[PDB]
Formats: sequence, structure tokens, C-alpha cells
Amino acid sequence: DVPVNLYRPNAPFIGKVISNEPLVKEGGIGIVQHIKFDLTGGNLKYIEGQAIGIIPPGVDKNGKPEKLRLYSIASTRHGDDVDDKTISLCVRQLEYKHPESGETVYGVCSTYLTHIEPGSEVKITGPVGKEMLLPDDPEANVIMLATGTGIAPMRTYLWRMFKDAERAANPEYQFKGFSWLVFGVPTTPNILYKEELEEIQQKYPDNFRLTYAISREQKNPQGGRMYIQDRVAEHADELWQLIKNQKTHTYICGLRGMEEGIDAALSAAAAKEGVTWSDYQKDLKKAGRWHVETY
Ligand SMILES: Cc1cc2nc3c(=O)[nH]c(=O)nc-3n(C[C@H](O)[C@H](O)[C@H](O)COP(=O)(O)OP(=O)(O)OC[C@H]3O[C@@H](n4cnc5c(N)ncnc54)[C@H](O)[C@@H]3O)c2cc1C
Repeated sequence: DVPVNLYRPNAPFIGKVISNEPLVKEGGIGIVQHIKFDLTGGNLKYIEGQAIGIIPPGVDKNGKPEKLRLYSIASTRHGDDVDDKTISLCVRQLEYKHPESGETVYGVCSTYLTHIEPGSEVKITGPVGKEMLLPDDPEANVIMLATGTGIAPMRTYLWRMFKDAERAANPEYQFKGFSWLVFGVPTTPNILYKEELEEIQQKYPDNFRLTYAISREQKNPQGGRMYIQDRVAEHADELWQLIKNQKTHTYICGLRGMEEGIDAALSAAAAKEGVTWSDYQKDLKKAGRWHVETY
């Protein structure tokens, strides 16, 4: 039922780039691009919260062909134009430095993708992943804890839940639960999909809450830069209260490192009711209600 490995790296789908648009506004840190690919002429289907592989061209330092890199799908199953013809990615150019040795090093696949031109052919594999799936239940609650490109699966959920065209195309999923995105990025210009996220919150103030942790613009109560873990601490009791609902799912996505602080905050909240968060969490994970994809 869930589409998986319709294309594999030995015989990838050759998609065509339709558009490659910047998500980091002036004054932001780094480069994150929204890249849409044409899937017509193949049968790649996918659902929300899945990933695809991109095989970049070229060889590594050892002369070996480059392997795929996985990217969380950033579009719903219908694609951004709700036509079932495309797939989108949210790709950060990886960069870091020296010495070490450099200075700046640019990641192979992410640079390729971030600079890719419309009309270019791309090797796509997948889809993959069954750990970040959105429940069919329209009354589920969905907590979304995202940093940077970790917004990607969250966009697939929120678009499916809240886009007019999605609602029109998905008679079986008219979302009436509560969704809460806590989104950590370093600056306001770095708030990926800011305008649309804020449009959703304005249109659905009872069904979507949007909370930001903007490290360069906000301080936590300890005077440190504000990170997602700080907003989770700040709202730990509320989040815990929501988590206790049998229908609540939580999704965490982003670069590795945010889980520890999130657990500490929820651990303290749950301990107040004599619950050991780490055990309760094990049970949530087993039930498929605790979804993590960090990289
Ligand atoms: C399930 C999944 C979903 C993902 N979703 C997304 C997504 O939606 N958007 C996105 O942009 N990426 C996503 N990623 C990451 C993506 O797959 C690539 O790993 C990333 O784009 C960098 O790949 P690259 O080919 O550009 O870098 P590569 O050329 O592969 O270089 C990566 C190497 O950089 C080295 N390195 C050294 N120092 C550092 C440092 N300080 N910081 C980082 N690396 C360092 C490490 O050796 C690392 O292996 C996801 C990964 C997974 C597994």
C-alpha cells in the first residue's frame, strides 16, 4: 500500500528539474532551495513524510561513482501544483571548513542540487521510508519539531492538511485535529516557507500553532540563543499534555542533536505525573506515534 522503491539506484528514474527557487531570504545564513522535479514519463508515486534519493554526477576522491543521498520529500503526494506530476525537495547547500583543510568545503550532492538548472535531468530513487508517515485519522494531533531542512516532511503534512487545493483533492482527509510546528532556524530570513506557514496559521488558528526558535534574534531565559529545545522546554507541559492523547503523533526532523534537549524537557514534564518519559516514549515509538528522522 505504501509506495516504496519504485526506483532503485541501479535503475533510477530520470526526472527533469522544473524549478529551483531560494528559500533563504536576503540576510539569511546559507542556501536552501526548493527544487521541483517532473515525474511524468515514469511511475514514481509517494506519500507524505517519505524521502527520495538523488544520485549526483561525478566520482568521489577515490574515483568511485557517487552514491545517492536521501532527501525528505517536501511536497505532498500530489506535488506542489496538486497535479500528481511532480515532487519537491528542500535542499540545504552543505558547507563547512578548516583547518581541517579548505577553507570552505561544499557537499557534493547538495551543491549539485542547489545550483541545478531547470531542464536538467536528475537521477531519482525511491521513495523510501515508513517512519515519518502521517496518520489517516483526520482528528489526530500532530506535533512537528523541525530545524532547518527538517521542515521538509512537515511541509508535506501541513500542505496536505491545510492547502485549499489539497483539501479539495483529498475528500477522505479533512483535517480537524490540532497541529503544532515548532521550527528552529537561525534568522527570520531563514524561516523556510515562512509566508505559507503563516498563511496557514492565520487561516486555521484553532488547528495550527506555529512557534519559532530564532537563534540570532531571540534569547532563551538563560540568556542563550533560542533553539528548538528551548521552545520545547518553554512549552513542555502543553506538549506533554498533548502527547498523552492516544491520537497524538510527534515528528522530529532535522540535523542530529535536538533530541536530547527535547527529551530532557518532556522528561521533566512527564515526571510531574509520575511518568518516566523514556519508557512512555519507547511505547509511543512501538505504537508508531513517535517519529524521528534526523541526519
Ligand atoms: C533520511 C534523510 C533525509 C534527509 N533530508 C534532507 C533534506 O530534506 N534536506 C537536506 O538538505 N539534506 C537532507 N539530508 C542530508 C542529505 O542526505 C545529505 O547528507 C546532505 O545533503 C549533504 O550531502 P552532500 O552530498 O552535499 O555532502 P557530501 O559530499 O556527502 O559530504 C558529507 C560529509 O561532510 C563531512 N563533514 C565534515 N565536517 C562536517 C561538518 N562540520 N558538517 C557536516 N558535514 C561534515 C562528513 O564526512 C559527511 O559525511 C537527509 C538525510 C537523510 C539520511
